[PDB]
Amino acid sequence: GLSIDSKIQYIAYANLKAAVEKFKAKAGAAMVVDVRTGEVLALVNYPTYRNRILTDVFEPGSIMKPFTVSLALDLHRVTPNTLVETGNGHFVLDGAPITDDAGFGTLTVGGVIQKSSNIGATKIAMTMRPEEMWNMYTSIGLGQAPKVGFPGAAAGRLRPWKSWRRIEQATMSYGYGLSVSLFQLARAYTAIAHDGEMMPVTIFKTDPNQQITGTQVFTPTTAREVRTMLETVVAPGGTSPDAAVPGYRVGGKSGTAYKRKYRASFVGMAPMPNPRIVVAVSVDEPTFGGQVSGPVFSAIAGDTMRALNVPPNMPI
Repeated sequence: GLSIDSKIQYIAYANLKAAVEKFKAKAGAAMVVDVRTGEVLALVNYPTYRNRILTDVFEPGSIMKPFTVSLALDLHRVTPNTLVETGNGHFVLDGAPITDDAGFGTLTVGGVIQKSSNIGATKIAMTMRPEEMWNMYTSIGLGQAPKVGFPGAAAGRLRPWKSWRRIEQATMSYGYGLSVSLFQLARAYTAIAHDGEMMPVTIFKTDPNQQITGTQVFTPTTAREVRTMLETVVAPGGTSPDAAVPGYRVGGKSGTAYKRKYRASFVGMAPMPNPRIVVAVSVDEPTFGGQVSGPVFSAIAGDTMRALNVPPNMPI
C-alpha cells in the first residue's frame, strides 16, 4: 500500500539516471510529492548503493530564499513591491562581505527572488528577529528528523536562535549556516504549493475519507504571492531558465552546496498557479548548478504532467 506510483517512479528514475550519466556525477536523488495529499509519488536514489534522500544533509543555499521572503511577507514587514536596494552587488554586514552574482540595483521583493540576490535576501532578513526566523524554519520541519518509517533519517542542523550572530542570520537567509536533507526541502516546498499549509509527507496511500491535518506555515495570500515570484525564476529575466517546462507554468529554485566538488539541487512545483506536484532533484558532484539540476526538474515535472493528463497551460 505504498503511495509510490510505478509510472512516476520510472519517470523520475529514467531522467535522473540520464542526468547522473550525462554529468558523470557521483550520485543523484529525485522525489515527487502530491501537493493535495502529501503522498510520495516517486522516491529515487541513483545509484542505489542508506536512503540518501533522507540521510544526506547539505547547506540548501538559494533554495531557502523563497522562505526568507515568505516569512517577511507573512509578518507584513514587506510587500511584493517593496523596494530593496542591492546596488552594485557588494554589501558589508558587521565587517563581512555579502555578494550578488551581478549588480542588480534596486529590486522589488519579487525581483529579489527573480535575481536570486543574496544581498536582497539579507536586507529582507534584517527586518525580522532570530526567534521569528527560527520558528519559521522549525514550522517547515528543519532541524527535525522526518518520521516516515525509514530508520536513521537525518534531522539536519539548525542552530538555536538565541545563539545567532547577525551575520549568521544573514547567511541563513540565503541558505548557508544550516543543513537540510532533500526530503526536508521537498516537504518544506509543499507549504508554498498548498496555500501555506505544509503537508505531512508519507510513502503510504492516504484515506480519501479521512482528514489530513497539515501545519499552517504561511497564509494563503503569502503562498500565492511567492508562487508568482517562483514563476519568474524560470522565465526570461530569472536565473534558472533551464528549469522551464515547455507548455506548463512552473516555478522553483536552484541551490548549490560546495564540499570543484559541489552538489546541484533544485526544488519546484507544477503547474502554476495551483500546483499538483512538488519535484525535488539533486545531482551530487557532477563533472553549472542550475544548468545541471534545472533540466532534471524540468524533465521530471513535464513528464509527470503529461502522464497525469494535466492540460498544458502555457503556449510554446
